Amino acid sequence: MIKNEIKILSDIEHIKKRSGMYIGSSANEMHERFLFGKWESVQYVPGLVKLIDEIIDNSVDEGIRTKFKFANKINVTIKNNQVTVEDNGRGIPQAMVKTPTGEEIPGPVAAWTIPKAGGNFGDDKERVTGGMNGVGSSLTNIFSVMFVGETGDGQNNIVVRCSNGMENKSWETIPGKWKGTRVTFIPDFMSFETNELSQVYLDITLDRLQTLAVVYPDIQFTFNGKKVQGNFKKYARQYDEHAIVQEQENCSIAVGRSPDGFRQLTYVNNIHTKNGGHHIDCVMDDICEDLIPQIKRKFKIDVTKARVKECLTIVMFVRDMKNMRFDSQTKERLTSPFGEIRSHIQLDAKKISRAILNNEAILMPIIEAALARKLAAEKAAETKAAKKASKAKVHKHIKANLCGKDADTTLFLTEGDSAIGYLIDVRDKELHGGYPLRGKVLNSWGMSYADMLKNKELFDICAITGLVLGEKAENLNYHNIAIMTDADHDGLGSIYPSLLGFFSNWPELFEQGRIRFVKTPVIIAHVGKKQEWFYTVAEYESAKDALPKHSIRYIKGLGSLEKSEYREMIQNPVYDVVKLPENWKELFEMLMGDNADLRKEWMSQ
DNA sequence: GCATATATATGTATATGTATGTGTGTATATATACACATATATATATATAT
DNA sequence: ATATATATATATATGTGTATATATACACACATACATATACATATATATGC
Ligand SMILES: Nc1ncnc2c1ncn2[C@@H]1O[C@H](COP(=O)(O)OP(=O)(O)NP(=O)(O)O)[C@@H](O)[C@H]1O
Repeated sequence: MIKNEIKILSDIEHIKKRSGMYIGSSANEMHERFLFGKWESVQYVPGLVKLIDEIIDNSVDEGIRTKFKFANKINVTIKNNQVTVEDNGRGIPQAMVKTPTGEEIPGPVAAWTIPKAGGNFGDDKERVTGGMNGVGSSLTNIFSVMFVGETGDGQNNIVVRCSNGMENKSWETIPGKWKGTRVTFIPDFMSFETNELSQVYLDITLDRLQTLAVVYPDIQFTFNGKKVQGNFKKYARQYDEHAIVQEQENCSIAVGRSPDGFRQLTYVNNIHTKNGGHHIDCVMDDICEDLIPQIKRKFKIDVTKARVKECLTIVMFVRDMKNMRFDSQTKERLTSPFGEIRSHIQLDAKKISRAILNNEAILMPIIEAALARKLAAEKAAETKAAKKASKAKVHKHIKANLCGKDADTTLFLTEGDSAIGYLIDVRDKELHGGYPLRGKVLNSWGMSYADMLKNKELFDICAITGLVLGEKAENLNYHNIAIMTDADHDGLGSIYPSLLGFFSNWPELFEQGRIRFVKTPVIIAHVGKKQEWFYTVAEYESAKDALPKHSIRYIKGLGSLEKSEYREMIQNPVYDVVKLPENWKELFEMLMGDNADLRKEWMSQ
């Protein structure tokens, strides 16, 4: 039975038991992130990046609260699983703050050990800093095995040292003359689904310092002792080199191209709100409210707001926001009221609209892609037909009238158009269907399905019958198959084995016994008062000797014959039943194929 | 303040394994686009008319 | 105020000519190349080592 008891925890146990509430994701996961202007797939833990960004945003907010005179250099050094963030701010105060429990705890140690403490619990409408909750650097202290905070206000140095996952904590005061904050912490890896800080975390932190230096050029961010220059122009051309830019006193927006989905990046003050907010929705609404009637008058096309928006990458920057509200601790969605953001943001949407209208490299690709979609929609027009003949029929394909239904209908394969003009009278109208072919027949051994349906004639054979290249022959329009390749040696040794090797792609036609070859004489000789027939030349080469005086006729083809002998060979045929044996595959490989040393040893016998 | 050492990054040069030949004609068939004129035909454009 | 009578230049088409082209199998046993990558040497340099 499920136990039902109530545990009332402290702040520390509620944080450590419910970690995913307070650091975001505590699991290694994949995302698609803009790194250095590139939409690259990353795989990382957002919790440790969030822990770095808490101290980073604390140092930046120390920058804003002194109006960028202090905390104007921020050193974020990440090496050997150790983050050292040092700024030259005025200092976390040494003055006496009081707990509600009655314990008298000094300033930086109450800021850095217990949560729900900080200097952002005052008025919200004048607070322009990215911090609200008062739990952040204490959350950095909680998920770190080692955490030292060295604070100088100019008169004293307060060292707050915590260890064993803040279970050991001690504050100490030295007389000194430094003025700034140094947070040096080594993260805990027992709760996170990682063990070390890899290069993707340092790349995310360096790209964040680059974006913050773009937003705040006065604060000199350094990573591992290397300076970072932030300009909106080079950052905007890192995304797309044709991005239209527009900078304001608080906003800075760049519009580019998104060919493989939708891309975005937005910053409210110093916060990376990667999941959005009301601000990007209001800015795209104000942009599309000018652009959509403009593209309607320009190119007369009905393209929606989302279809315009999804091809754009928008890199917009919001500075000095007031009363910022966020739906989570990680602050990834600005859920301030739309009147507040609409009053604060003074972005000129019509200038961006005319600037992307006058550009031919962003809007005109949306126009040509949309008319490509509409032309592909217009080209797909089909209807029905009254008793379609042999499904996809052919110009030279005569058809049996009971073909396709339940019957024993036979399809005819010849190579001559002269050898079918006699057929339509001498055949049955219901069971006999004739079709010639152009020239000889492709060597089709071991080669791809696409390269065999590139032939008009081979997909045409597939279109007459029920033959599909990748599956079995079950429902066939002509039940039987009767092939008449030409009677000469080129007509039996080049087109006929290539044809039956093509029919070897479905090795059940031979098994059903329906493969019939119709014999055709190549020598017809008048001897006595009668005509003797010879299917092969070697039949005559055996039987030339023991015959009397005669008048020969070599038979070039069935078109060289007359309608009477045509009627004889159709209405009384000779059906060679070609049966596939066991090892047909190696025999076809040694005949129809690239290697011919097999043909070398095979001719030699 | 200076030895130094080795590490890895990029020339580089070769040696792999393929990939495309086309060879060079024989052989098999098929397709193409024009000029020469009357004879229908057809199909749809205009008039009108109440 | 549009239905229809009707007229007229569109579409083969005949045969004669006069000329093009094109997909394939054949096979060596190389020919030229297509990249190509790849492993390894060495340079410098810089940051450690002293
Ligand atoms: N590295 C730092 N630089 C400047 N101020 C800091 C730093 N670390 C802590 N603080 C301050 O110490 C107090 C502790 O609050 P903290 O726990 O960091 O929450 P926060 O800043 O409100 N962030 P959050 O809880 O996520 O909204 C705040 O007044 C911070 O501004």
